[PDB]
Amino acid sequence: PVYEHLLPVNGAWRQDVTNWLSEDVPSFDFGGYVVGSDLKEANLYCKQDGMLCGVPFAQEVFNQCELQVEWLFKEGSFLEPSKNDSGKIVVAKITGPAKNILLAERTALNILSRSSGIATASHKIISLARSTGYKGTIAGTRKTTPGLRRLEKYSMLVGGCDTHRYDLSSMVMLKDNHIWATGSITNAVKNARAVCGFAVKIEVECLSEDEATEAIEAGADVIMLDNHFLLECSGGLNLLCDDIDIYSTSSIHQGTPVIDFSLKLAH
Amino acid sequence: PVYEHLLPVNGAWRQDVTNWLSEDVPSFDFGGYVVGSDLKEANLYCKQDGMLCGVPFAQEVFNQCELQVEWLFKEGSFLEPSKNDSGKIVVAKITGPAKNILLAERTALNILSRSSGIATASHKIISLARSTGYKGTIAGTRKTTPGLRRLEKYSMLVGGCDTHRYDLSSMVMLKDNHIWATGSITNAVKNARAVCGFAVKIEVECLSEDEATEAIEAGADVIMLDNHFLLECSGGLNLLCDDIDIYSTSSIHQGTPVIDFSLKLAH
Amino acid sequence: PVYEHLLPVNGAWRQDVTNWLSEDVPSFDFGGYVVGSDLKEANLYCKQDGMLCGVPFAQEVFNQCELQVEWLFKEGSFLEPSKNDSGKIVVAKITGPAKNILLAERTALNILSRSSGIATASHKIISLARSTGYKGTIAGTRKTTPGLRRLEKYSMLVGGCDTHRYDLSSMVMLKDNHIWATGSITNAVKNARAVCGFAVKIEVECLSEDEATEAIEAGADVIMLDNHFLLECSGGLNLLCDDIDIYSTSSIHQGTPVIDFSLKLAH
Amino acid sequence: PVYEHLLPVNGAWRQDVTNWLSEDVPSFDFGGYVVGSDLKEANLYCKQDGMLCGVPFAQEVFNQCELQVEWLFKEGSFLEPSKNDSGKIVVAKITGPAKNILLAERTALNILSRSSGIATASHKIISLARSTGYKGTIAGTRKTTPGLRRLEKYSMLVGGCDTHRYDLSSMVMLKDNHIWATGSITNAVKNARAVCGFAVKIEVECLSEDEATEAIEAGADVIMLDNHFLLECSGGLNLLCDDIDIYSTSSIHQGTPVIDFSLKLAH
Amino acid sequence: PVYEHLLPVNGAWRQDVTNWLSEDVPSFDFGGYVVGSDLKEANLYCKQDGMLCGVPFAQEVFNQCELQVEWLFKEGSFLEPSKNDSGKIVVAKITGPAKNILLAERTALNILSRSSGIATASHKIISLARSTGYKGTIAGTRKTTPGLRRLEKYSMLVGGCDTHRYDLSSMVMLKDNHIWATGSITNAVKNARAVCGFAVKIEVECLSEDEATEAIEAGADVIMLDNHFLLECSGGLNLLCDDIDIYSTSSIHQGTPVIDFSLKLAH
Amino acid sequence: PVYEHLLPVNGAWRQDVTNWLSEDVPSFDFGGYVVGSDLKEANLYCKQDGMLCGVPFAQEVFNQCELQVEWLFKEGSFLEPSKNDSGKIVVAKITGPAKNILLAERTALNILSRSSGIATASHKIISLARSTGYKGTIAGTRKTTPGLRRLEKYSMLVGGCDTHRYDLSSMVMLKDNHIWATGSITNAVKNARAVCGFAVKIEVECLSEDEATEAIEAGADVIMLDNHFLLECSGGLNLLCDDIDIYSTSSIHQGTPVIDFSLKLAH
Repeated sequence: PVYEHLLPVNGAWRQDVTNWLSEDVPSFDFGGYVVGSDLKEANLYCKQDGMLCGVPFAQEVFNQCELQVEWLFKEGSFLEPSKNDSGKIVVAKITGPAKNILLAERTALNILSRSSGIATASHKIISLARSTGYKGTIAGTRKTTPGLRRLEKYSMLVGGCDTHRYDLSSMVMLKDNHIWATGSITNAVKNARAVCGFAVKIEVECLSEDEATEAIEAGADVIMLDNHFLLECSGGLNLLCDDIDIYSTSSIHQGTPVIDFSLKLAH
Repeated sequence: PVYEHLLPVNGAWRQDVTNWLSEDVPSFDFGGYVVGSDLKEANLYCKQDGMLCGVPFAQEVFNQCELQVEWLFKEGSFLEPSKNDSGKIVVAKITGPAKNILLAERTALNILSRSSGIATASHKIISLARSTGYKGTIAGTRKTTPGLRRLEKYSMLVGGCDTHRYDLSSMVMLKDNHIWATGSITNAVKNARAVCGFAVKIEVECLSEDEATEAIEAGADVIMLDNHFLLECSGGLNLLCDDIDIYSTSSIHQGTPVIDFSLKLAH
Repeated sequence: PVYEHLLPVNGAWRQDVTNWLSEDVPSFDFGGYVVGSDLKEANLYCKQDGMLCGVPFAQEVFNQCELQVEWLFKEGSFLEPSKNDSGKIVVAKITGPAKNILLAERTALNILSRSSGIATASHKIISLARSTGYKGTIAGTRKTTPGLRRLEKYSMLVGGCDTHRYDLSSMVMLKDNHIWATGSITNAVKNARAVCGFAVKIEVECLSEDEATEAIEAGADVIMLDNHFLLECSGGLNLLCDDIDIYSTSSIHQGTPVIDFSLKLAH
Repeated sequence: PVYEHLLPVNGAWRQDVTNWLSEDVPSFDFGGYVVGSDLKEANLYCKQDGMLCGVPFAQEVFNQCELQVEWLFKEGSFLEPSKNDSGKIVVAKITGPAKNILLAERTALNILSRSSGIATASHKIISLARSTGYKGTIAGTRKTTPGLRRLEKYSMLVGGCDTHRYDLSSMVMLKDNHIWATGSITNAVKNARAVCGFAVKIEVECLSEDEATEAIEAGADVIMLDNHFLLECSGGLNLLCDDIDIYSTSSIHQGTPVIDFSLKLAH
Repeated sequence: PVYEHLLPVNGAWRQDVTNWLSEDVPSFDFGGYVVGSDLKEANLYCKQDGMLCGVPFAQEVFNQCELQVEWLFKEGSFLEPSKNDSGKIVVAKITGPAKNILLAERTALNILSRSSGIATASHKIISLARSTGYKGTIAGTRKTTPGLRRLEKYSMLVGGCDTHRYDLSSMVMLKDNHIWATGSITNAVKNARAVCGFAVKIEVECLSEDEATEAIEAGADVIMLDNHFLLECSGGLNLLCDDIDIYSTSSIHQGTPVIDFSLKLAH
Repeated sequence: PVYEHLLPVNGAWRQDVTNWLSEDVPSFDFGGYVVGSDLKEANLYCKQDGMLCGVPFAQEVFNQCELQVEWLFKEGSFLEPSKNDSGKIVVAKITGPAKNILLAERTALNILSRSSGIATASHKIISLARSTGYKGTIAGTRKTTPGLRRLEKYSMLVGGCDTHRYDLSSMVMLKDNHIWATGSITNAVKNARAVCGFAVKIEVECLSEDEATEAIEAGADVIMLDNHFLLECSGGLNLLCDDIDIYSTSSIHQGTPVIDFSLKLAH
């Protein structure tokens, strides 16, 4: 299977790319006027060790900027520029009008650097968890960057981690506020079940042990301890793995370091 | 003066907040249905040492979610939760229907954590540069997160750094590609000047010394060395300060750590 | 709990109402010019027996048209105008400028008539299923009207039915095409599980009996026969109920009759 | 002439199709990831007797999903699957990547089923009216589904009915509220004429006989009785035809039954 | 009656104002930051003789910029600053935060200057036509400024002229291309009538005399000579009036001079 | 260099063209239905002496309407139809389906007529200024038509004039309100400099001579008298040129006469 197939042939995500382009040119592209439209060649370079992520998003930028691109690696490939003399690896060869290439360049690179960063941090944390013999899952959170949720979640997947719930519409998550708002975990779960129906799971944050058998009895699908039915642990921290099914961390995606990429025209 | 005044009373930025809200609820807010609309009180907590940033953006989220908020600190204030017994500081008191508060909570916090992160990294790097007796400026770059440029640039300012050029429409930046595309730095500068006019500056990346007096002679406003007229150094690295006017770094805003915030209802 | 709380205080749905208004006035509201802005009173009338649905959507139309409204019944209330002398029941009292009322009138009524229609058909089919002693659920489908999915699903809920999966992003549904595309139901389920993760259910359409224990063994959450784990029957038809957990029908929402409403100014 | 030519080569309607696609995939298309991009063949099937309608709209869905389609019948053709052994007729042959076909499938079918339903109900009511020797017109109304007005009106036309006024901007419609708001039918008509000008007709709902010669004298183009100049009757009901020019009914388009279509990949 | 009532309480036109605001501030309002939010008073001044037009549009700008305004004249009032000592007339008094006032100022004035210009040119040409004893109408055209059609048409009305058809959806206009495309004026009219129905007029451009009785016989509502049924003359020119019903000119709205307005804060 | 290269390959401007198309067809294109899709040939004619401007914008209309076009002149070429027998010059040859051509025709021409008008007025005023031996620049203003700023500024450039600042985000402009708001020109400039940074110029409107050396001392880049550092004169008027660097006038773009264009199908 191919991760990029998760993105619909057309939909809001492609309009996002258009809006990212507009964010960079609200009036006129002066540099484009001076550089002209002569066809040029260019190489996209990965300048740091990490996993390549964000290909279809970057590809869409190149498409809208009407360029021709040849990716040298599959998305998800782990790149190691430091095995290099030069300190970099060309992951793509681009051709098109000079102005178009230079227009696409910053936006496309901002996508790759951040997407790869998330994937790399994601893969690092799961391979690490995997090394201890842990068989459960490491999941992300909803603490994503405003407007970039689709991209960051996608990166989590590429990095080999679980995405966790996409949004507030996705898998219901009940807490203290929800439980005493209805009267009991049983009431919270029932009301939640009354509207989400059978198609979506309900997760309840439980602090006690009798706060959790009731939820399980109410029909909850996932139980969270917070520092048939699955068990989740919310905190992360590191170095702790027991037999919980899910360990969640915003560490695989938030406040994450980027992987440096670059682009240079040939001649 | 007040930084938030940089944001127009109304414009695209407020629609961005609406879209961030939609990103979290594409269908239905199940948790909101279960929690109900009873008025509740809540405190926004800063859980890490850093500079508070993103207030008006978070405030707009609260406004659209129809809540009442009292900020306890001015934007830009340096918060130090570790001076605490508890390990946190309440920077805001919120009141409104339970569902509305819980709807606003993740998006608002995603704004604050990232905005403060950028401001904190920005302030740290400039105060550091300032400590050596450096009188120039530390500037950001265009390597911002797709769709979040307005917020990140704003954060740079709050953190005390220069924003540098906002976009490709803003101050022209000529490089090798532009110079030989026209024939000479003089030609590149002239063509650029022919379209940007007097109202906008032109910056030319110069590698040589005769690559820079010509630019200065062509009328360039800023000259970059890249690793009447100002001088800029592109690389960063640290620990190097001479007499350049501008030192640019994506370090104050890209791949930056976030400042952890939280929100909890009272009762 | 209150169904309208499923709708976020703000989000795309309110912009939909604005767009519905624009759909009716692409240039000028000539009738509004002639009627003027004198404050008027008006009654919204239900002219057919059925369940009231679409209140918050209609309310939003009234809000944007700057009117004051008093609903006489709770959403979901079963109205019976034929118990009437007059043949109608006033479900709301509206006040505001004459032009504004007449602007809101068609769009608001188009919402109510269709929403109530779906709710009424939904409630009729589930109360009917309930009468035979059936304890399972009657669910809707994705055969909703383009652009009106949020409203129709909401109506399904009000009518007392299960919504089923909201969209292609919601609970995964594997079929023949997906199973041999991967090689086996086990492969289909695994790949699907590899990307949706733990937070979302996977449903597999099974035709055979060995086509279903494998799916159950693969970890599928729901199994469909199509004419721990739940069982669903896709066809509907009527008059057949056994012990399946879910019976799905587009009958509760597609090609559904509307409930006639009206609006008349007093004086 | 060809009905589809009524749709502009480009405009808002194509963006509507994009938004319908987004309505189905707010995050990720899990089924698409599992099915892959192998080219597949597929047949669109009409499973009920009725008139084919909505071709260009469905075609646009297929275009955006990057598929190749061959329609086997002209829009408007009356299909009769029950003349079948199989009970269905293939109205189109589709080819493209498996994921793309399955992405397009529900949205495209939701268009066809509803559009054909309206066309079929429209054609049935007009052919029926035509059979009595009636030479006037059967028109629709503004009681269309929010957001789907363009599609439903188009379907009315295909079905052979008059669309009636498209919106509040289109042909002015004065009633009691408008007449006493200005003082007299003559005043209502004059004010309306003062703003709509010569290019658009004015229709006045008249209850009396002296309520109608005045309107005709004021210059009204159409007169409605409501249960040089044309005459319209608003009610419908059936089985009544006299010599009015227009008989309007929401029956040809609202609360209308759908025509069932399907789509299945070959192999 | 009041012209501003032609604008729906809410719809696309208000979003246009928001977009005009964004067009002026794509990033940050530096001047707003420096001026601050102290409440200020200000007068809108009309600096040239002409008819005041565009009030509700300008008012919407002021509303979105959260200001308080008192208009001193009714829209349509003919202002004569040259009767002045000072050379200007205050048509409005504005109060609000300094930054907000200065934000609204250019956009609002760009609306007023152009709207009044169109109204003034419109009123001048019709009062002129009226002075010769002409009883027909002077109409505008579709040669409006891209994106500003609603505003310019509205201005035409205020100026006392007929708007003519709003768009291609409004009143059908057949020409040579349409007539021989179908075979005959009769065929062109019939096909056009087959889709626009009874609710909309059909106008046919006729060059001959037998090119016009046929159209009249086909049922055409308006006949154009181009340099029951109305007669129109397309050219304008001036100084020619006979007994045609409509004389059209882009002169009342295109390439029209603006009426100069200004805004100054007090203190 | 080529002016059209100032426009990004993709961005908001192309969506503007789509919206201009929608502005003309909110429902159905009746004329298109009657004319059909037969391929036709057509010539775009310039009917008045002036400079051709707006090519890429018009070209985009033609692209979206799926037509094939051959421009006979380069943008900026000065056309002189009055050197003609016929009184017109064909500047483009268009081919495509009849309906598509007729759909594109009004919008495309509305672009050309206005864009060329601005360019022609711009070129006339600068060539005039140039004839007196003036070596400075003639600049535009922000008094542009709402929504059409990109097009009008572009036209200014083509006409050979300076655009001046694009928007409120572009080059800061301080006035009296800003100077006493901060305390002194020095304070106004400093605060402005504190937020715009080094990349953008600051212009201060000075009335006195000591109101201008301070600004120059504060670091202001441009000084305006209003009726290292440049000098600007705001008024225009004509027939006055001294040694100022910039003379600004809304005359080159606002209330400007249009250049008449036309389009006719062959056969």
